[PDB]
Amino acid sequence: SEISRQEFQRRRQALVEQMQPGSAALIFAAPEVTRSADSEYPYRQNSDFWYFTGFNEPEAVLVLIKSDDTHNHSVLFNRVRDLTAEIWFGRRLGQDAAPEKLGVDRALAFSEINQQLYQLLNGLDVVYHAQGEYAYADVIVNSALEKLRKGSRQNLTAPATMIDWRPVVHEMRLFKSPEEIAVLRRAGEITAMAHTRAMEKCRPGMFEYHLEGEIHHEFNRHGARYPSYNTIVGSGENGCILHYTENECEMRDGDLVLIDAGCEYKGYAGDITRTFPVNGKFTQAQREIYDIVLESLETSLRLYRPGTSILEVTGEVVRIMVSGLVKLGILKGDVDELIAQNAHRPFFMHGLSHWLGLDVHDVGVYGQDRSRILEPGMVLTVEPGLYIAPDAEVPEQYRGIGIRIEDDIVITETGNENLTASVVKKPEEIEALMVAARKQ
Amino acid sequence: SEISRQEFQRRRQALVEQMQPGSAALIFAAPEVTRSADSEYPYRQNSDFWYFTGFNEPEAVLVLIKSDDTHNHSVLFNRVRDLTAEIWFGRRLGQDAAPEKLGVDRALAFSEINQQLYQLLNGLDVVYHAQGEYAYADVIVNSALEKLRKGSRQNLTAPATMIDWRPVVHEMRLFKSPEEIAVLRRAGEITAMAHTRAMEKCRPGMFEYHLEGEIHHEFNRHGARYPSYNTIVGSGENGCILHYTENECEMRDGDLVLIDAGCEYKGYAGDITRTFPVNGKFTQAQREIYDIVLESLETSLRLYRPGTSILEVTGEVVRIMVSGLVKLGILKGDVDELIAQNAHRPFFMHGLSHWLGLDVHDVGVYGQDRSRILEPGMVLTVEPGLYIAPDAEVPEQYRGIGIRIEDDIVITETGNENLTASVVKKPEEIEALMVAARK
Amino acid sequence: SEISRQEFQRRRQALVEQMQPGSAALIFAAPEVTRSADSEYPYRQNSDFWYFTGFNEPEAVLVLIKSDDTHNHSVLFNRVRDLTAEIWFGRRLGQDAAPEKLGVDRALAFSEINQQLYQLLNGLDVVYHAQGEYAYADVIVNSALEKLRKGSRQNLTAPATMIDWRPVVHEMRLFKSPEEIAVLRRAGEITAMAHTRAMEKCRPGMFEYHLEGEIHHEFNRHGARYPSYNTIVGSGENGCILHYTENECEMRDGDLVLIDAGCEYKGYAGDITRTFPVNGKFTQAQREIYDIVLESLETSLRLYRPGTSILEVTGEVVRIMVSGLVKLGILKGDVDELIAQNAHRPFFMHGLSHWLGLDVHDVGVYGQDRSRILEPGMVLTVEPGLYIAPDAEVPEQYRGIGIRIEDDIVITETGNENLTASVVKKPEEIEALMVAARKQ
Amino acid sequence: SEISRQEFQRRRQALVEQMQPGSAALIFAAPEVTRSADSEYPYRQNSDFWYFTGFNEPEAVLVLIKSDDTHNHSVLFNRVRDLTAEIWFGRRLGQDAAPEKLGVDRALAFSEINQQLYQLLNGLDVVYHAQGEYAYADVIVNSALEKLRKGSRQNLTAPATMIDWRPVVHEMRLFKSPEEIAVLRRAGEITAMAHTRAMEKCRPGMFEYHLEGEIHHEFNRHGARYPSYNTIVGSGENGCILHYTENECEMRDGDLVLIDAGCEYKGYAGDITRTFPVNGKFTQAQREIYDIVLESLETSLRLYRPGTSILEVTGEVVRIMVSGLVKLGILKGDVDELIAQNAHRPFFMHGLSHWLGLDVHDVGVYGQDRSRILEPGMVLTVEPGLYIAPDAEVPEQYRGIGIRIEDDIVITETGNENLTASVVKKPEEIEALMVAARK
Ligand SMILES: [Cl-]
Ligand SMILES: [Cl-]
Ligand SMILES: [Cl-]
Ligand SMILES: [Cl-]
Ligand SMILES: [Mg+2]
Ligand SMILES: [Mg+2]
Ligand SMILES: [Mg+2]
Ligand SMILES: [Mg+2]
Ligand SMILES: [Mg+2]
Ligand SMILES: [Mg+2]
Ligand SMILES: [Zn+2]
Ligand SMILES: [Zn+2]
Ligand SMILES: [Zn+2]
Ligand SMILES: [Zn+2]
Repeated sequence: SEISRQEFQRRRQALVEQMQPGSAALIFAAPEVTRSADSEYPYRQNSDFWYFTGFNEPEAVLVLIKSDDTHNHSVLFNRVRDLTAEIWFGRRLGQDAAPEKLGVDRALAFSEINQQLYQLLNGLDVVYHAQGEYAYADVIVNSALEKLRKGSRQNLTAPATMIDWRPVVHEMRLFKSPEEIAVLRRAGEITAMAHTRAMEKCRPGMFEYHLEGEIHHEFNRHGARYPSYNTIVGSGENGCILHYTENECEMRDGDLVLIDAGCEYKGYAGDITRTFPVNGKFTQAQREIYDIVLESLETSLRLYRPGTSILEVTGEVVRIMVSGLVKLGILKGDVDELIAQNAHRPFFMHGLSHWLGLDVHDVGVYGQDRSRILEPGMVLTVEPGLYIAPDAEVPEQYRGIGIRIEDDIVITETGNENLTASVVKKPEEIEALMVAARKQ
Repeated sequence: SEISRQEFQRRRQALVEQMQPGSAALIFAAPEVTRSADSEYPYRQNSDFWYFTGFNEPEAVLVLIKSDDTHNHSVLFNRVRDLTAEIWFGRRLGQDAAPEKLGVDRALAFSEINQQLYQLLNGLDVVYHAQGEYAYADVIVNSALEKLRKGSRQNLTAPATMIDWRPVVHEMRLFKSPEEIAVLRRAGEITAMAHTRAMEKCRPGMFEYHLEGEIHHEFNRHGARYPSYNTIVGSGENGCILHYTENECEMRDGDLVLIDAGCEYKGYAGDITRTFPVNGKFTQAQREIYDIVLESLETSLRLYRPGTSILEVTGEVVRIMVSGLVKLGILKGDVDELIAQNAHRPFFMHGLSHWLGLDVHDVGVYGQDRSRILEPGMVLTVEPGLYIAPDAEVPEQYRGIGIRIEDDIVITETGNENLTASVVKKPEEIEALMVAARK
Repeated sequence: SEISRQEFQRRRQALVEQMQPGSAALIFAAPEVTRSADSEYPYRQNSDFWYFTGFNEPEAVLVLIKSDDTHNHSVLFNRVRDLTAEIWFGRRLGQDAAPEKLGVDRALAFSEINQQLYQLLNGLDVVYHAQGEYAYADVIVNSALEKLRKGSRQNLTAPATMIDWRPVVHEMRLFKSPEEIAVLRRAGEITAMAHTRAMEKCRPGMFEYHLEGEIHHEFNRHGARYPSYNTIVGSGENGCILHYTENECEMRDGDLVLIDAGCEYKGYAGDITRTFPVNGKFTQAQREIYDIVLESLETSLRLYRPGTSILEVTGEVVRIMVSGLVKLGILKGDVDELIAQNAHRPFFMHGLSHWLGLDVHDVGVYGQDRSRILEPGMVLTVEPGLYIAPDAEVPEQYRGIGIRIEDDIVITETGNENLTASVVKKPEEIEALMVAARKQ
Repeated sequence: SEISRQEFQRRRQALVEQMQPGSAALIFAAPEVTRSADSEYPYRQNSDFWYFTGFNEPEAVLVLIKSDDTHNHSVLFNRVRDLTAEIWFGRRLGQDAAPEKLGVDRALAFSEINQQLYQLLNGLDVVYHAQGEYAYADVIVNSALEKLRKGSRQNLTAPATMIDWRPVVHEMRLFKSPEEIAVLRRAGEITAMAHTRAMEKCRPGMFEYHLEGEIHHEFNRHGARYPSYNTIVGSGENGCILHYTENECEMRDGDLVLIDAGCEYKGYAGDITRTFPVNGKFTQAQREIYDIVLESLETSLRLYRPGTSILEVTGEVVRIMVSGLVKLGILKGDVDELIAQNAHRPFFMHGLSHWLGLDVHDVGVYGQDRSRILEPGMVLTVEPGLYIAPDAEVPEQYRGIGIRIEDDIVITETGNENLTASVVKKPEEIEALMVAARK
């Protein structure tokens, strides 16, 4: 699945609809990023620029101009076609092909932006600009405005009002269209297949990075060349480190391994966590903690639907965790009092859910304590976990256990749809999957 | 292989030996780098900082202080141990463990650097600093020097002399030690195994990115988690684009595929290019161009040794290329006159060789036109290629062909050693490899 | 005369009246300015900050907050009282005395601005800020906004709209109140007295800077310690250089001297130019050029009134100049054709009039080609001049003559009032003044 | 007096003599400075740039290039002659006239500096640059060095060593030549005449700023158009504020007025303070404090000579002050114990002396606690004072009294010469001066 030309056009028009008449919106591409010396990281387009264009080049700026309630047009600044530069550093769209390819009215050379941008802004009332996003963009915009302010003798005038478009655009991105959901559905499927493979390939004596290798190979073979975030493969005590990415330890017989990994597919993030035994068999202690995390996830998946909130569902998860931990002797006392003093916090220190989209921790207002009421089209994660430190003062058999189970969901009219249910999470299904692979 | 504790110590002392007495050298870690929003790229340490420490954390500064010809010591600024920050964002070395782990005399918290750096620079004559390398570093150094300059009432004085250590350090990096050659040898072996795998897996109907996938999986399984540069898999007309990295096309029966890929193993880069037929059998036209590129490589591998230069070996390659292109009717005229007017340039527009090490395009002075005399311990690539554009005014059978063959070598006392010869390059050996894999 | 506490308060309220509800306006003081090494120039407050406060300290920020159409309040950030700093570098108002002295609701220490400003901006819809005016101010404002944008977990939100207040404030400053006119009337009088003194003191053999000395002494004795711009004393060929400020030549018998000088009185600028013979007697040639400039000035003074424009009056002056220059043989041809080709331009290359106020070249929109229709309360200069270069291809006796005569006026209901008419400009009155002084 | 062409040349050569071979020194003009909106303050050239050129334009850079021990030359970047710009904003020297006028070998347009500076720095070993002095200069120098560092393919190389010339130049400025002493002598005379005039014109009912007016008029009539610092006229309780410059109060019969004012003559600063009674007659209480300050000055003027230091002379002044204050009952106790606890500090909180020259607080190393040994050619102020706050817990008749007496001296082979002795300071001479003027 992919985003259509018509969809990119609908998005631009949805932004223009919200703009004041006599205004321009400026959306800048991400700069290229150095890895070491003259070598650069693989390019990642700015998510907001991507959202409106699907254009994966640096040194580009989309300018949407609204003259009035009926009249508007678009101008793209982008890199010129240069024979030498392209023979070396790959093909460029250029100005001639851009209008048809990207559906813009006019395309100009990025090298002319300082000579041209002020002419587009001249006489407008409002400029929409994400100030502070990129230094290079701020320099360009501020130079244009200073030329206008100082140009009264040349009959130039600057827009006196500057508005940050990020709140408006981020509210747009928070609600996914059917096309976006189709892409996310594919990202969830590719990511699930990778996690299934990792479970099937895992053996004691392999290093954590070997599972990272299997995962990335699986992403790649489905056309998702890059992960959406740095893959976490935390076995044994490494599972208690939330963003463990060193992945440098030999995986030991008797340990769990926690894998948090997600592909980026057409710009959209998958984000799945599975935890499983390195040797294919959960111990009683591992099983006891796993069951609490799994009940929390399964209950959350039943509960999430329009009209509730992350905060509300979190309250139900907290009760499940505290109750579970009291039965194991990890916490001691009255459940309601323990809940009241947030006694689960040492073992579950992060949020249950975040938005998901073009960024793995996606944009959009959560409300105070993530109390915002959920509506259809919102996409989020559900990721309960329990992390018991090696030095925790609890019964000894629980020490050094880190378990998280994370799925990705979309809120629908009546409930939710689980985009990542195709990789198993019940302990018996995990064990059966691993047994079958070890035959083969 | 690996770089030992003792080696890192030897490198630091070799720098200190070149410093003036009453001086300090400041070496800064790379900043973390945003990929998108709050997510960051996998961390890549600054090569110079890595060279002296083997320490893979940001927000760190190595300070080497030379009081006089016999007295010197080291101070590390690095991130403090913080229980919360580490539970979230991974373990940190901290101050207590750093002296023993990294072999430094003293370790201080990076958060204190502005309160402490000026105290270390106070009263010195010279500061060694790579000005302009990182903005955050320049801010820290300039703030320290300003405090000192303005602090005469507090009996503070600034060093009046600032020296860029990069020329000295880059000259050090240009000559590899035996330990570094052992690591580069392993990087070359891992990289060669990945290229062999790609040749064995290649089938028409696969996409270019599938071979990139096979290559990266092979790097990873040997403990090289990241490539040293973005992998190029250019099939058909994409082979004519030197740094083609989109890798987005379906590979077609009848085309060649050019793969330039290299692992990063313990910080050191492999850098290998192989070109081969997608269907396992070179056509006559493909073979005609391939043979010119291969002769260029084989001749270069015979010639490279102490006392010659990249410029000198390039001259021999240019003669091989022009002669070959004249025989095929791609160029027309007298070979010597064609050579004199650089008539090969449309088809071979890059250099034959670059230095290789902690960076794929490694540091070190080349001399004018890469005329520097080679000496033992230098590591470099040898990468002749011919790229005939789809619209080139040449016989049709040669249009749209891009071929490069690249090996990594070390200059020895008498010649060179080839670190990447374990992946095949003779056309009959390539074909035999692919036939065997397809059984 | 001076500006009352009540006037500063009226100005602040006039700005607040124009502000959107749920907004804050930020007005920053001028930074201190280095002259050499550790020594600084005498402090000059930012004109807009001065306009709203009459407060002559650096490191101060006025914040006007409008909650709604009826509720508003003011906060001042200013330097704290520090015993040591004040014993050295003079007295400071401080926080305790500021509310009563400056009529602000609340005063805070400037050293706390980064800890406090974001708290004032939190939850507002609009911030009014003159972006690009001062680097130090931009840093403060941008830091506050980034704290708010990034502080959603602490229930902080940034105003998404930023508006430049300069257009609004500069339109306010363009129209002078009766109190301001009274101050400008005094500035004009002090400046006129200085020009009269210079004429009376002038002798051949003095240096140009000696007249600058007399002028500055006269400003000072009336309580105007500083000039409003760098004094110009251009004798002989120096009179042809519009902003000649070297004032380094010995004044010669037979030359004219052009003096452009103005005091700054309570922040307001005088701006007068007189040209006169060093030896007290105009030659025929000097008189011939002087008469053209004087007719231009006198005609302009008759013409300026509500409903005309600088552009319109300039057209009448151009006709006077071209006609005059044709009769002298300086220009040759038909007057209307010469006017049509702007043939006066080599001899009169600057504008006839500029706004005057807290800045000598005062703020306010002029309109295209200074075509804006004049209204009561506007204050402007009238400064025709003719400058004939030493190498000009004209009759030889005119070469090297520079003459300008400049008065300051206020537009009134029926015409204008000349604020600088108390220094003479008719050639016979100039000569009589000088004769009388030489007795002284 | 004036500084000659030959002197500017001698100064440049004295800098070049201290430079390493294969180096360039870069000296930048001061930027223009905004007063309000489009209006600028009167231009004040950078003192170091002035010292080497006597050139009073912005957008200028002096480049001194030393090829070797015998070969050196100079390049000036300055504003081009532009007919329109000059008709408006005054005459410019330009490129054609600069070599002869300023004694430079070559002059280039400032607008070309980014196209030309890197070409001058190319291949040098050392650049002398005052980093951090001006932002515009740092941008120009950093851009040049970046072009060179990145320009190896164009056969460009950057100097790896950057040295701050300010320590060397400021040590030069610390020792005045005979020509400079002649200019400072004239500055002292002009300044003294202004102070005499202020004393003769002073009347009760005048405002403090009226005396500032008389002073500036006197500076101006002798060709010193600008003061070297903001004039202080502190009458009554304003005399206790060290840098009181508001000068806004009516001067009252019964008060003292403290005037600290100095002209700037050919770039050089006068710096004189005199305190005197507004009504022409010192009261007993005023005289009691005045006499302590005057004894301090007179003793300092006897003591200052080669081989002593500001610190050493300060010790004698402190004894005079404490002894005097004890006699008046302002301090109580044993003199030696009071001295040991610095009991004078509440009343005398600044230094006795600072260097004087192109800046009023001139450049040059003072040593710890101003302990540097004085040598011939150093120019400094001598400015004891006593400031008793209005709320000080001392006898009432001394509260709110601020007295300072300041002279400018040059250290000679055997002692010192007083450049400002032509304005009176003995109380009976002050009174006689004022009585005579009031007839
Ligand atoms: Cl471009
Ligand atoms: Cl830290
Ligand atoms: Cl403060
Ligand atoms: Cl120029
Ligand atoms: Mg996750
Ligand atoms: Mg390569
Ligand atoms: Mg073909
Ligand atoms: Mg004027
Ligand atoms: Mg003084
Ligand atoms: Mg008293
Ligand atoms: Zn997640
Ligand atoms: Zn290579
Ligand atoms: Zn004017
Ligand atoms: Zn002084």
